[PDB]
This record gives sequence, C-alpha cells and structure tokens, in this order.
Amino acid sequence: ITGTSTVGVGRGVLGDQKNINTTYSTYYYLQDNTRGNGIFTYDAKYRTTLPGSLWADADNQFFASYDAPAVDAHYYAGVTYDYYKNVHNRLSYDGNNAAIRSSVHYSQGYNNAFWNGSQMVYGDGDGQTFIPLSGGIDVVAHELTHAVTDYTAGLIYQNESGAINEAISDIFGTLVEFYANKNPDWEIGEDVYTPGISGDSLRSMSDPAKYGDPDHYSKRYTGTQDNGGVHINSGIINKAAYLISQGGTHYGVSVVGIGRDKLGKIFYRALTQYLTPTSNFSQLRAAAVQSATDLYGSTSQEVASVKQAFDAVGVK
Ligand SMILES: COC(=O)[C@@H](N)Cc1ccccc1
Ligand SMILES: [Ca+2]
Ligand SMILES: [Ca+2]
Ligand SMILES: [Ca+2]
Ligand SMILES: [Ca+2]
Ligand SMILES: [Zn+2]
Repeated sequence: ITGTSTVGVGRGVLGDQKNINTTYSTYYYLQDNTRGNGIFTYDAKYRTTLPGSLWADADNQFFASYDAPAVDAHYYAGVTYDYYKNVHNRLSYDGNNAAIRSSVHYSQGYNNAFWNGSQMVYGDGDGQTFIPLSGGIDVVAHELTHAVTDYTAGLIYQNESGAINEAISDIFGTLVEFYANKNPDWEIGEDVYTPGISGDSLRSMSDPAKYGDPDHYSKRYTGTQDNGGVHINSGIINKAAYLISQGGTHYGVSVVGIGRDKLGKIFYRALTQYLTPTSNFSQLRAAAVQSATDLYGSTSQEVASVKQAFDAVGVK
C-alpha cells in the first residue's frame, strides 16, 4: 500500500522482542519498504485462501500471541534478504528486488511451511509436533531459498534433482542462521520442532543419520514416497556441504574444511551458474568442482576439499 515507512516493535514466536519495518496509512501494515520492492506479510486467518489480507495493526505494537508468527515471518524474511544482498550481491529472489510476500496462520494445526511458486506460507503447527513455523530463521530462509532456486537452477522437485533442491534450501537456511548469529547450528527446524522435547530437530546436516536420513549414496532412498525422497536423500548433499565447511573423516575419507563463507560462495555459484532443472548428484559434484575452480583455482585446497567431501558421501 501507499504510506510512510515506520518502525514497529513486537514479540516473536519464541518470546523475543524485535523491531520491524512497517508502513503507516491509517493502519500500520507489515510492509517493509527498506528492502527491494518491499517485504509484505499477510494473515491467512486459519484458512487456505492465499495470500489473505495484508497484516494491519492499529498501534504499531505486535505483542499479542496472534501477532507472533507474523512478526517472525516478516523479520526473518528481512534477514534473509540482507544475507543474499550483503553476502552474494543478490537483490531478492529474482535478482531484481522482487517483492517478498509471506502468509501466516495458514490452515488449522498445519505442521508445515512452503513456497507455493509465488510466496511463502507458514502453518501454526499443532502445538505438539510444531509451534508456528516462521519461528525458525532456518525455516524462513529455507523457504525463501526455494524461490531463489526457482529463478536460477530450477531444480525439478523429484528424485535426485529434488533432493539437491532441498539440500540447497537447507544449506542456505543454515548459512542465514549463522549470518544472524543467534544460536546457530547445522540442524534444521530446532527452534520450532517439538516444544516438549529439548535438543532435537527435523533434520541434521552434520549427521543426517541421527534422524534416519542417508549420509552416503549407497544408502539413498529409491522408492516413490516424498517425491522420490527429496527430504530424505538431501542428507547426502547436506553431509557433503557440512564436510566442505567444517571438515571431518567420514566412511574413512578425510576432508579439510574451508569454512562457511567459502561453502556459501561455491554453492551459490553452482546454483546460479551451472546447475540445471535435471541436475543429478554427480552433476552437482561437477558443478561444485567447477565453481571452486572458478573462485579459487584448480590446484586450490578448496577444489581438493570439494572432491574429498563428495568422495566421502559416495558421489562420483
Ligand atoms: C480509502 O478508504 C478505504 O480504503 C476504506 N477501506 C477505509 C480504510 C482506509 C485505510 C485503511 C483501511 C481502511
Ligand atoms: Ca497492536
Ligand atoms: Ca539454531
Ligand atoms: Ca538450525
Ligand atoms: Ca524440540
Ligand atoms: Zn524445502
């Protein structure tokens, strides 16, 4: 909407207070005009019609329980935008400052979140499996990264290309979490998963097997569930990424870590320059090797570590 840029304050899902960029015109809207062509957050009102109504608030204070998922979807979308701009010189998900739109309070007891081709969408969870999913910065960045992939490699969402699509979202979701530097880890969804169980998460990148996911290509899922295992076989790529960054010895293959920033540079270049809609794991390895060569040289340690990481997870 047309109005003047303002700054509100509220409380997120985890009870933390944060300032949020809003817009004033009679009401205060969750519309952040300081980033690109705007970040817009909507109320889906427990229904499934999208996007719902642009979030309006009478006093620019967002401390009601009902407000909390909106606060975090809006704030964490901004942080993710900042990451892509400041770290990779990418302006929003299309590279052209496209408006970023999110809906919260999607459906009733909905234990998921997703990118629907046009916007991000967050359930509130059922209170036992999940609390409102926009409470996880890695969740928000995972979803916005799906948009980035849609506009770049376009990885089809099934089988190996879909597991790469998923792993890209977990990788950059995690790198955004580290960027924001609030309780960062290599786990996915720990801030919103199972409020009655401490220490768990939905997925682990450092040890995918902790939650049953494969950490070696020989252990890949080959059936048809989950679009052919896109959230399962992502563990193979997530482990490789973790090893590129942090190092380790895995199935007897030793990897010298090169750190998160170089991981991000290599996989961002692969995503935006070399991957295609039908890329499989072996092609992802080639894309990462070429990206690391581009950035650091064919004889670099970075190239050597990419190769060792993919060797360690059985991807030639
Ligand atoms: C111009 O009047 C309108 O658009 C009316 N819907 C009143 C309204 C104004 C601004 C914000 C919300 C409601
Ligand atoms: Ca208010
Ligand atoms: Ca964390
Ligand atoms: Ca995490
Ligand atoms: Ca938990
Ligand atoms: Zn995903």
